[PDB]
Amino acid sequence: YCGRELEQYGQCVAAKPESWQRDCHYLKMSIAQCTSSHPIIRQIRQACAQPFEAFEECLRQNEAAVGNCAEHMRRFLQCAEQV
Repeated sequence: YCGRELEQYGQCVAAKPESWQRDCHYLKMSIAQCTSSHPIIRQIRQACAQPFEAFEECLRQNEAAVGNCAEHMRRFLQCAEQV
């Protein structure tokens, strides 16, 4: 979970208990992208670079057998486990 996520979640609940629906639609989704896809930044991509190579190499060589490996959620988890 992200530093821009917990602050804005905090404001939408602190205003009113149902303002977690009412105070933020677009911002509730853009903070959800940070915990759904993570940032595209070079600083993260350098540390999980071996996963980031291997999960592209699944769809490079074996795109027809993605039940054996899939990218975006597996590649992300190996980043959050290191950085």
